[PDB]
Parts: sequence; C-alpha cells; structure tokens
Amino acid sequence: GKIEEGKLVIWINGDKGYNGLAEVGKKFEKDTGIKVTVEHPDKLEEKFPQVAATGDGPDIIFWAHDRFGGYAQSGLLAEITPDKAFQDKLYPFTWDAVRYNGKLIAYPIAVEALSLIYNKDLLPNPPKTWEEIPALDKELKAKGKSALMFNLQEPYFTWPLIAADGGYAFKYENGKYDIKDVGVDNAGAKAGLTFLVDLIKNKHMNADTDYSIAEAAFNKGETAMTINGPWAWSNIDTSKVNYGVTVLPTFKGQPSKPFVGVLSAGINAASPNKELAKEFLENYLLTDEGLEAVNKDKPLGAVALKSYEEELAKDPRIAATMENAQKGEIMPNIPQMSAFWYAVRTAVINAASGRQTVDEALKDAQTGSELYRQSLEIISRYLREQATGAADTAPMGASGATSRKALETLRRVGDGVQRNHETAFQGMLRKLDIKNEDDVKSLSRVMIHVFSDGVTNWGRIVTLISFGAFVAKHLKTINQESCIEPLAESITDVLVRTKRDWLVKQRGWDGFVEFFHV
Ligand SMILES: CO[C@H]1/C=C/C[C@H](C)[C@@H](C)S(=O)(=O)NC(=O)c2ccc3c(c2)N(C[C@@H]2CCO[C@H]21)C[C@@]1(CCCc2cc(Cl)ccc21)CO3
Ligand SMILES: OC[C@H]1O[C@H](O[C@H]2[C@H](O)[C@@H](O)[C@@H](O)O[C@@H]2CO)[C@H](O)[C@@H](O)[C@@H]1O
Repeated sequence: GKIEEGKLVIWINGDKGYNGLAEVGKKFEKDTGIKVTVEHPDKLEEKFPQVAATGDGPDIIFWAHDRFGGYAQSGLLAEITPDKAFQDKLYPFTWDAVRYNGKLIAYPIAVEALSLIYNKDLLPNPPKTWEEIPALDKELKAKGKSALMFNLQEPYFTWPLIAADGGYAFKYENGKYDIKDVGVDNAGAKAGLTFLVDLIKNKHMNADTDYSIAEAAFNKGETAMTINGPWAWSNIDTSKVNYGVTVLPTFKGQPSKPFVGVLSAGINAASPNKELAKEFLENYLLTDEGLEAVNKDKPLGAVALKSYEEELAKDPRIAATMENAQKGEIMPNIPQMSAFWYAVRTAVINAASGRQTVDEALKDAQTGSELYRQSLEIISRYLREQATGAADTAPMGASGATSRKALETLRRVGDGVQRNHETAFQGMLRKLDIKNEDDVKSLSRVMIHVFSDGVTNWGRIVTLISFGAFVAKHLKTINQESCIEPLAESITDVLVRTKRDWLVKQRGWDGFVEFFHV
C-alpha cells in the first residue's frame, strides 16, 4: 500500500505512555493542522518489517534500539540528520545506540533497564542475592505471600540472571563485537538458567507467569518482589503499594546484567511525511514539555534529553535504573538480534516448562543464534571459490570443523547438481538476465517464491546454494565480481529466515554433513 500524505501515524508498544504521546500529537496538530494518530498494535516489532517492506506501515515506529539495525539493513528506515545544535541536546551514548553502519537511523528517547521492585511492607530490606530467595519464599509462603513474580515469557526479564555468571549474546572486546562468538550455551548461561528452572521445580515460581500475572500479583500485594522497567511504575503508584526500586540481586557473587535498551523513534523509509516526522520528533517530542507529557503517562526511564534528565536524575528510582544499567550492557543493534531473542525466548520457555532440559534448550539456542553467520561463511566461501577457481585462505573461525566439513560436502553434492542440471541452470540464468547489483537485489523475491514455497529438505537447500554458485560464476565472467558477496548475503537471508525452525531441528550444518555422509 501507500502511506497517506499529510498526516502522521505512529506505532509504540502498549506498555509505554501512548496517551501522553497522543497529547504531544494534539499539540502538533494545533500548530500545523496535521492529525497525529498513535497506535499500539500487538507484536508491532514483528509487524513493522513485514508491512514496511511493502511500502506500508506507520510514519514513525518506537521500539528499543536493538531492533533498528535489522530494519535499517532491510532499507526500512530513513537516515536521521539532526543539526549539531539538536544533537548536542542529547547524551552522546544515546546517539551511539541508534548508529548503524556509520549513519543515524532513529532518534533516541530514553534509557531503559530492569530493576528489582519490592514491597517495603512485606520486605523492608530486599535480598542482595538470588540464592537467598528460596528461603525468603519459604518465610513468605507461611504468611500467605510469595517472594518473587516476573514475566517468564519474554527473555528480556530472565537475561540478567543468565548473563550474571558468564552468559553473553555476542562477545564484546577491544571496542568490538565478535559476532562469530556467541555465549548462550556456556557454563555461566547454564548456571543462571538452571537456577531459574530450580526456582520453578521447587515451586517458588510458576512457568506460566507472564507480564499481566506478575503485575497483578505485585500490585495486589500478593508477591513481595517483581522485575520490571520504569514503564511499570505508574500502575504501581495507582495500586498504592509501598514500593522501592533497587539493584537486581547478585548470582554467584556477580551482578545481574540487564540488557539495556534505548527507546528510539525511527522514520519509515516509505513515508511521504518525513519532514513532518522530523519536526514532530525534534521540536515537539524531544523537548522538556513533550517528554514530560509521555513520562507522566508511563515513566520513560533516564531520558536522552540532557535538560529534562537533569530534573529526573534526582529520583531514586531513576538512580536505581541507572545503577542496574551500568552493571549490564547496551544491547547490540546488529540484524542478528531478532534471531538471538527468538532463540533465547524458546530456550527459556522450554526449559521452564520441562519440554527440554537446560542443556538441550541452550544448545538449540546457540545453534539458532549462530545460524546466520555460519550459513554465510559456508555459502559465501562456496560462491566465491566457484566463481574464481581459488579457495579462501582465511581461517574458518568459530565452529570451524562444521564449516569446513559443510563446505567439503557442498563441493561434492553441489558440483554434482550443477553438472547434472547444467541445462536447467543455464536456462534459468538466461531467463533471469542478471546484469548488475540492482538485478541481484531483485532475486530475493524470486528465491522466496521458488525455494521457500516447496518441500523442506537438504536437497532443495543444495539447489538454492548451487544455483547461487552458478550465478556467481556468471557475475565473475561479466566483471560483476562485486555482486557476489551481496548475492551470498541474500541467499543466506532467505535460507535462515524461511527455514530457521527446520534448520535448528537438524542441528544446523552438522545435520547437513551427516545427511550427505558417504
Ligand atoms: C525446474 O527448474 C529448476 C531446477 C530444479 C532442479 C532441482 C535439482 C530440483 C529437482 S530440487 O532439488 O527440488 N530443487 C528445486 O527445485 C529448487 C530449489 C531451490 C531453488 C530453485 C530450485 N531454483 C529454480 C531452479 C534453478 C534452475 O532451474 C530451476 C532457483 C532459485 C529460483 C530462481 C532464482 C534463484 C536465484 C538464486 Cl541466486 C538461487 C536460487 C534461485 C531458488 O532456489
Ligand atoms: O524479550 C525479548 C525482547 O526484549 C526487549 O524488549 C523489551 C523492550 O526493550 C522494553 O521496552 C519493554 O517493552 O519490554 C520488552 C520485553 O517484553 C527487546 O527490545 C526486544 O527486541 C526483544 O524481543
């Protein structure tokens, strides 16, 4: 579809201050005559990339910054170009959160971190350690209360415990991510998730607890503690619970490490209202008055706007938010975050329910989180060596035996396919008439149509990749060798997005190697 010119449609999550945001919209309308519609659809972070890819969706999307790199990589976001005067009004680290491939892709709004929230009438002093919670629950159960309830359906809430003893998403060293180094199934991650599963086994928590259930229990005074972000404080205020906000408990003597989000506002690349969107965000929302309107509805956390943050920083709840943030880590914004979160979501739910053991659950999560990078390594190497006649001398890196053996297998089976099906391959090549980088960009749709709509098996995956090598050879011969790595990226994207679940179920590329073992 087509986004309508002369209005603004905004999407924001239903846990945020969307009524406050709508008030800012009304102020904008009063000056400009432009109606601002604020919506909070379910699963908006999944809906956005689907609808925006067709030139549809909201003019402005609000989410934590972690999702925005994927959106930017997909061409769904307009580049943000504020002047120096405006940029200087926000904290530099918040702009860093919304930078992707050297470009600003959103406006930062506020810094969010989970804290421990406790009922002072039940628990005058909160526990300093996770390890003491079982004994505390026993004391409280005898009085008809429980120690702790929080959302076990979203891995955002369990991550601080998984990370505490050494779990990590993507390793960060010497000022850089090693995207090849994933820390989801190490001893530290296992210890944290085992502690969570044991809480459930011992009836201190219930696997089915979600956001609404935990919120209701805390706000009714039934449970002594919860884990939540600043947005939750409004409903607690309304409940009149005598609450405190504090540092998360330690695990094995180490801080809980929340993944820190920067609520950010991106402009849809398909919007015909980009100038209106920039005006709204810079001159209405990111002002003391604008942020106050949203914050009074549901608190934002530590806002990006320096002038207003100076007022808010005096609040002990914000001090606690920032203490927890400093103990955690700013989320990456790399496109692979979506897959990481899906993988860990499934692991936590399956481990909590008993569907998988902790070891089984985190193994699958590691495979899911590594899948893009490993698939690209294999596919890129095969395409490039096929096109040039010479292999890549670079070390395979992480999980290198699997990558090496997969590439060996692919050489054997993929060369066979190209030989036996040379006629069909040559015919399809000529039909597609691939001349340049723009023509390569058009293949994704065709690949999804032909590949993804068909039986899922390793044979069809070999055809996908082998035909890719056939195209790569063609690109080299016509002096378009620069198109090969984009092509490999495109093939990988199609494969891992459309066959994610199946691939993880096969043990990924180890399954491929076993399937074609001579
Ligand atoms: C009938 O004519 C097809 C040949 C089939 C022989 C094959 C052995 C079957 C018996 S099979 O094993 O069942 N596999 C598939 O049918 C199959 C799986 C994946 C595919 C395809 C087929 N494609 C159509 C093929 C290619 C040769 O003739 C078609 C290519 C594909 C769509 C075009 C654009 C494009 C661009 C890039 Cl870079 C990469 C891939 C593509 C998508 O990937
Ligand atoms: O649970 C995975 C989930 O975590 C984060 O989402 C948070 C969000 O940042 C908060 O603003 C608040 O709305 O709670 C969400 C968790 O339910 C990531 O930002 C998100 O991408 C990820 O899927």
